[PDB]
Amino acid sequence: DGAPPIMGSSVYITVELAIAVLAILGNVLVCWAVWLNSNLQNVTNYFVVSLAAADIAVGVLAIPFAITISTGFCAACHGCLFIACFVLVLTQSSIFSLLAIAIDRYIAIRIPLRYNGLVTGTRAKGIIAICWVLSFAIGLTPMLGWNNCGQPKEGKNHSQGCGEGQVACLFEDVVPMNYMVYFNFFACVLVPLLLMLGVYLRIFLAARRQLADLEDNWETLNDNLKVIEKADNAAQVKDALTKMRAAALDAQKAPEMKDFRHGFDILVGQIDDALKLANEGKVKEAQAAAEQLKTTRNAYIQKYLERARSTLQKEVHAAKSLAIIVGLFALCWLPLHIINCFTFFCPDCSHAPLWLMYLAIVLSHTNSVVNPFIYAYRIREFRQTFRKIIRSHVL
Ligand SMILES: CC(C)CCC[C@@H](C)[C@H]1CC[C@H]2[C@@H]3CC=C4C[C@@H](O)CC[C@]4(C)[C@H]3CC[C@]12C
Ligand SMILES: CC(C)CCC[C@@H](C)[C@H]1CC[C@H]2[C@@H]3CC=C4C[C@@H](O)CC[C@]4(C)[C@H]3CC[C@]12C
Ligand SMILES: CC(C)CCC[C@@H](C)[C@H]1CC[C@H]2[C@@H]3CC=C4C[C@@H](O)CC[C@]4(C)[C@H]3CC[C@]12C
Ligand SMILES: Nc1nc(NCCc2ccc(O)cc2)nc2nc(-c3ccco3)nn12
Ligand SMILES: CCCCCCCC/C=C\CCCCCCCC(=O)O
Ligand code: NA
Repeated sequence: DGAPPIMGSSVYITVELAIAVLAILGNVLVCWAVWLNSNLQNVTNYFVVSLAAADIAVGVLAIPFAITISTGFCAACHGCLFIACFVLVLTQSSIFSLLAIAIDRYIAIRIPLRYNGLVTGTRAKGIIAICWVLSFAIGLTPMLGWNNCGQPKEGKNHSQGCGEGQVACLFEDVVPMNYMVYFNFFACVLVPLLLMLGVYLRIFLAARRQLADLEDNWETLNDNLKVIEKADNAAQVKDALTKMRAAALDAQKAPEMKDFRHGFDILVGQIDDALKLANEGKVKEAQAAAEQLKTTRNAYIQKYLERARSTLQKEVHAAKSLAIIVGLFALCWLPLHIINCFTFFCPDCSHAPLWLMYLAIVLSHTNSVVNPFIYAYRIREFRQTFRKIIRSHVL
């Protein structure tokens, strides 16, 4: 007896098809938006588009393949392997795109002046092509001989009635678990995820150190103004102006930049005017001259400190958005990997039940639906472009 298998299969297939439709629709929308809007055509979003292409291919190809292999149909073993492993190509391509995005944002916050000369569209396109080639080689490695085709399940193959040279096409009968655990999970998934975690950690540390340095230079300017006003001797005035001058040149280092220089030029020239007074022992004139710095601070320096701060806060917010993507990739794929570790490392354990295997498979596929929602909720330029596309070409 036992419940007819087609009842549970019907539920699984219906859910897979629902996921495939949403993965295609949302990720086509991502690609459309980048095509339409020049503000979205930058190197970072070339990797976003490559990631969306991989998720479109989950809906078009990997989900029909997953449905097919759930039936255990008879197949030539290398044809079976291709249908079993193709999803691993798409998932490896996703990992490479996620890693490139993290490195791109790290270069941008670490050496922003070098960024545009280093990271070009032409170089990004070459990197994307190479990553797709490597993804095929990695995900299809079982087809090169690391497979169980040489040790068929003869009982399964006779009970299904397969012909000569065919196997019953079931994932765990043809793909070796040592490949899935040691090669795919540990080396190809978990090591890159840990690398991505460390890169994001370095991004947030760099932003936090730059904001701290901004504030230090700002407090150094103001505190030394108070010292000069509180002073009663040329050397104390002289000392405070010298410290004020270094903070000013440090801040200057940390079209639009023409007004920026004029502000700091008035500032540094005023410090030098006051210093020259100080070296001659004119303390009250040095204090008077040093009081002019306050209108320069209010007219130029505070305004540029604010823009620097808000630019850094935007980069932090944008890096947090992109890291949520990495975290949802991990949440959707880790259950399947962890089940494989139990299967492989605990021969004394009963195998995870079939309903749980298929739930983990469906969860991994749902990852191909979620990124368009994160872009819509977290990134204004995507949200506004989505809204324009839907209102114009669907309404
Ligand atoms: C969408 C288009 C462009 C690409 C799709 C190509 C797919 C559908 C083709 C390419 C290779 C094909 C497989 C190659 C060999 C076999 C072994 C045979 O015993 C069963 C069919 C099977 C498993 C084929 C199924 C269909 C297949 C997966
Ligand atoms: C990243 C987070 C969400 C991972 C979620 C943890 C999941 C994948 C873990 C938690 C408890 C685990 C199960 C607990 C014990 C068993 C019984 C054993 O005979 C087969 C594996 C099986 C069935 C485990 C499968 C994996 C499992 C379900
Ligand atoms: C979450 C990331 C960062 C680390 C990944 C944790 C993985 C590798 C850990 C978490 C829980 C672990 C499992 C917990 C218990 C068992 C049963 C034991 O008889 C064999 C090892 C096995 C099956 C472990 C394998 C490794 C394991 C799956
Ligand atoms: N273990 C596993 N099984 C399957 N499908 C087979 C589910 C199953 C397992 C046992 C059985 O007797 C009948 C069916 N797909 C799978 N995909 C993956 C995978 C992809 C990426 C990481 O793990 N692991 N994986
Ligand atoms: C964007 C461009 C993507 C094109 C990449 C294609 C390159 C494929 C490279 C290596 C794939 C190796 C898989 C081996 C095929 C086995 C065939 C067989 O033995 O039947
Ligand atoms: Na993906």
